[PDB]
Amino acid sequence: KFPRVKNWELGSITYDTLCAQSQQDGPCTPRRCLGSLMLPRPAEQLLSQARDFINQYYSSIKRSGSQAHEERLQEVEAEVASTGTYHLRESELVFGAKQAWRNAPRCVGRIQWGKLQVFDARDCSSAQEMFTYICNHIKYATNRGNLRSAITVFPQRAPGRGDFRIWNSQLVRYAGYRQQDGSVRGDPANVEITELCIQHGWTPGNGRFDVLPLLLQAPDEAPELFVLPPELVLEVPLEHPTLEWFAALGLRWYALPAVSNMLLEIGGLEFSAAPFSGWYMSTEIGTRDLCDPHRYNILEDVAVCMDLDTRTTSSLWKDKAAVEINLAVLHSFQLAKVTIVDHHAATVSFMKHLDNEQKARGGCPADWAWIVPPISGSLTPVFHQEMVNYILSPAFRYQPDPW
Amino acid sequence: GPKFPRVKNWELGSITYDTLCAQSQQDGPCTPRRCLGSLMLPPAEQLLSQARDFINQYYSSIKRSGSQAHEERLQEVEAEVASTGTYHLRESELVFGAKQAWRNAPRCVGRIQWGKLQVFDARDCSSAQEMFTYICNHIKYATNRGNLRSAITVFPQRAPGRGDFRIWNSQLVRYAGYRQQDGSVRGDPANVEITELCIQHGWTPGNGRFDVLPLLLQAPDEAPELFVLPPELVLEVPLEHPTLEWFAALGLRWYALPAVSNMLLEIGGLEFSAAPFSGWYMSTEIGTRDLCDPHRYNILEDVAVCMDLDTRTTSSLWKDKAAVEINLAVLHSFQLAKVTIVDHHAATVSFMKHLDNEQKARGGCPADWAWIVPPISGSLTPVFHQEMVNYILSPAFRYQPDPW
Ligand code: HEM
Ligand code: HEM
Ligand SMILES: Cc1cc(N)nc(CCc2cncc(CCc3cc(C)cc(N)n3)c2)c1
Ligand SMILES: Cc1cc(N)nc(CCc2cncc(CCc3cc(C)cc(N)n3)c2)c1
Ligand SMILES: C[C@H](O)[C@H](O)[C@H]1CNc2nc(N)[nH]c(=O)c2N1
Ligand SMILES: C[C@H](O)[C@H](O)[C@H]1CNc2nc(N)[nH]c(=O)c2N1
Ligand SMILES: [Zn+2]
Repeated sequence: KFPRVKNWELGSITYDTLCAQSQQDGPCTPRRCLGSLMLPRPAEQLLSQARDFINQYYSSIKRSGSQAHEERLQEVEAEVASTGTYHLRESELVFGAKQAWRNAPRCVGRIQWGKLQVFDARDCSSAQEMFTYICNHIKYATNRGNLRSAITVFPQRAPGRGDFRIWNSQLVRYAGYRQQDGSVRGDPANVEITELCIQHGWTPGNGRFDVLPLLLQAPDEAPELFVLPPELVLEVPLEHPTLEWFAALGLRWYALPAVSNMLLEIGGLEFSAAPFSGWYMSTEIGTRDLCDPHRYNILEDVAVCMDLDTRTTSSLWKDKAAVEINLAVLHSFQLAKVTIVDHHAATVSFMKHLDNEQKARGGCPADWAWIVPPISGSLTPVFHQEMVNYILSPAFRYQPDPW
Repeated sequence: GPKFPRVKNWELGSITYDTLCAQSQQDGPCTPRRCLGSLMLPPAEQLLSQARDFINQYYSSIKRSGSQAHEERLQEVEAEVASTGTYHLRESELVFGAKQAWRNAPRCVGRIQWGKLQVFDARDCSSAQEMFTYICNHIKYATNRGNLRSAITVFPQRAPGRGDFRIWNSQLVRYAGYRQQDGSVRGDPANVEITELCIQHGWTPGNGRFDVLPLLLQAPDEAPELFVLPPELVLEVPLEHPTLEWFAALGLRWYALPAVSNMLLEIGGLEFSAAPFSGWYMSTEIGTRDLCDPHRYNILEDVAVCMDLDTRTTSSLWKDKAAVEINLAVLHSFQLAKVTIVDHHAATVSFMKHLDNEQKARGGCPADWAWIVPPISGSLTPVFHQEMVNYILSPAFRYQPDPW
């Protein structure tokens, strides 16, 4: 009736009771599981999400049933009944943002969930103001390499007027320039956004590591272009502890992983621009960004520099080079004194988070395929851990690209 | 778009729609409210409709649907059930059904080979001694001195109130695990229980790290009987590393033949409780899981110490570096010994080819993403980037409760 969840390394068992709090359907049915798919394919409804949320908030501060709790529910009813919508109090927004992170099933970093700096940017009325808020977020989160989790929340969606949006999917990414011969210079994942930036009048570089500008959009306005001050964008040159030639590859990556395309939903309210940042787990850079064939795709280059036999899969040249590239990321971040976490440390801390959440809430939604690192899966404890995936609210959700 | 799941490959950008899932007559463990895809575990009217379905599959596969022979086989099946409560497969129906069960297996990455399976028919078997002879024959044929061949042997089906044929071992070839005075295990900790059952049934145990277990074989309504595999039948590979000379000194080894013996083969509602099957290894199975799982041989630290790695800190990636080398030792050693093996790059490339064959042949392919993606270097292989749809099609292999 409630799922049994087993750890196959330790033989331990728990039952997930939290999943019964889910109000929103995922993509699976009893006929077929779609858990590996990356994306999904009135006033009465909003009123009940708002009440549930408010009840969640008062219970978190152990004031369920208090005067303040009753009056806050009344304010919400009154506001929705007159206007079709309502507004959160700053402390509620702060609580809601932390829960959305807590509830995010694809995030291996959730042991940190209670430590989140929340910037209230709901008094934003222009793309220019958005830029200032974003620059302040970056500065704060970066903190000369001693990275601090942060979210900045721009004004909620409103009925029949356009959304505040950040067109970039990350606050910091590298340009991808489609070339004469159909190869790509830079990050092939960012060709389409790079082309939007130029079409909105950016003067592009021609390097492999050109930091993109921001396209910021205030309601029903053309997006506006803003170049990030280069001193705000902390970057780490990549070199290798023992392989002296690695540095000559001229590789580098940015310190700050900052998501800017997801929608933050709290209490039925939607925040279409609400960028958030933490710190990197080294496999995102070392394995995916640098080694994916449709990304920087450097594996063969590295393996050749290591003089490995590239002619056959069975020499395991790919595996060997992937490991050295990940080590080089860790070492370089450590050398530059910029916060990073390796995939062993991160998954061990995630296991601890599972245990905390089990006692706190009776379960924890997790997407096994996202939680298990892209190299050395079974070498980490999360591989051997069964997981239950489901949608709780508050939530981060994916949304359509604004163009 | 089409009212079927849309399946995307994120490396190549290509899209397909799975229409095959519409054929699934059995529910998995997911609902709209929660995904349970990462969990390792989960009479006349019913039988007849399963039987009719399988026979339609058989006649379809030989392109004779609606044919006079098709309707006659249907009538024959219902009459058998009508008068006996059960029915029996023709020989070519069994060959087809066994290959289809393998084809349908969502967790098997080796399915490009599905059409090439030697089906040994052992539905005449009537004793544990005879099961032993059949199993020994299978092992000999399958191993083929290192040039391995996929094979399954099918013992008589489950029958109305009569005991099952069962092999108690989960695999035909496994190593003993001996519970020690100090609570540790010598050999394979996975196999403590089966090791301890073999002893209770009179096996004289060894005390190595790599002692091949005897077989505990159960004919209908008898206690299981014990059979020692003659050692010259069990091909093993000593492990060495191509450049690390000390690796051979560790005395590690593995057996050639991966042979599952505890799974139930279901075909048209008929249940084959003993139907052991075998192929050849993918190298990560041995080098990553068998040798490096913490709860298995657990050799990662020993190998990292030999490699002189910093095992005191996670960020040295000592675990990753040791695992790679062990995996390389597995591949090198099987290649040297001329024993068929496939690495995880070549296996996953071949499974991508299989997905495209099946897209055209049947409109989809049930696959379990967590099982298909290898346990090291996942995203370096093409399957990591491929969305997959998982559902139960029959014929099927299914897990069964241990007989004890
Ligand atoms: C503090 C350090 C953090 C670490 C080490 C971390 C780790 C990760 C990793 C490795 C992923 C998978 C990323 C990928 O493969 O693309 C991820 C996903 C995610 N994390 Fe975190 N995280 C951190 C902080 C945060 C914060 C502050 C938030 C929000 C406040 C957050 C929310 C999310 C969400 C919503 C996803 C999924 C994004 C998507 O579906 O594309 N995480 N996390
Ligand atoms: C020809 C070479 C083959 C290769 C390389 C191969 C590969 C694999 C691998 C790597 C696994 C996962 C095992 C694990 O993680 O423990 C597996 C599972 C499986 N394979 Fe294959 N396979 C082959 C042949 C076969 C054959 C001949 C059959 C049956 C006729 C089969 C049916 C299955 C089934 C039913 C599973 C799931 C086992 C379970 O759930 O415990 N495969 N295969
Ligand atoms: C199709 C699709 C769906 C989906 N939900 N996400 C994506 C891309 C996800 C993605 C890509 N690059 C980068 C990130 C950033 C992930 C990230 C975020 C944070 C806050 C910390 C951290 N260590 N890592 C996320 C694609
Ligand atoms: C709880 C549980 C459930 C389940 N369905 N399977 C298992 C064990 C699966 C398992 C473990 N070791 C070994 C194998 C053999 C897998 C195997 C089988 C064949 C035929 C070829 C090949 N390369 N590999 C299978 C455990
Ligand atoms: C198809 C598959 O779901 C897709 O490649 C997923 C797999 N696991 C992942 N895991 C993480 N953390 N990030 C990813 O982008 C993906 N991609
Ligand atoms: C918890 C999780 O489902 C479990 O550990 C799975 C993950 N993927 C696997 N994949 C394969 N091929 N074999 C396995 O035993 C497992 N174990
Ligand atoms: Zn599912």
